[PDB]
Amino acid sequence: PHCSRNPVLVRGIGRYSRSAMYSRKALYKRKYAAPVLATVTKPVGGDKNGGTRVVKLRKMPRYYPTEDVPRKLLSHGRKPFSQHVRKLRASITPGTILIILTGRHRGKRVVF
RNA sequence: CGAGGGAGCGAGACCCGUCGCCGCGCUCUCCCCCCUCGGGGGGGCCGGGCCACCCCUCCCACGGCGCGACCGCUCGGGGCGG
Repeated sequence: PHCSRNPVLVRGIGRYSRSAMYSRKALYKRKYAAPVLATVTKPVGGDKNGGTRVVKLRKMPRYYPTEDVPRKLLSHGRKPFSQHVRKLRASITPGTILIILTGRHRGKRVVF
């Protein structure tokens, strides 16, 4: 698992080229010339009398609602809050004295 | 300031992915170096010739200078008729 072979000048633009990546990644010399009804799917279990029963994993629902909503289109761009990139103001640096305005400690001075 | 649309209503096997695009990151090749919360970063693997970086010669385009040939206007000398 190598790192990125080319740096980034700006967000979304490669540094050298596509061909310089062909040379840098060494795509040359990296050529890889590479030219039911009988069996149950996934049951597990047995039984004592009569043989071994076949269980069903994730059985069909016992109840169906009268109507349901259709699926969405995934929005193509959404990430969870944990995956978000954290921002920070330049003036906020460790050791800086801060003024808290909204909390019950209103107008108080605090070390960051 | 706004988000306004919703390409799964199957039985033994998903109640989901994603199309085109710039690409990139890695691996089915090999390594090395740096910083250590294994990750990140960096150097890469190799020959080639076009655009073209430093010296040369061709064809064309443009402008200027000089030379030669042809068409034109006009200033004279000579002869003819007037």
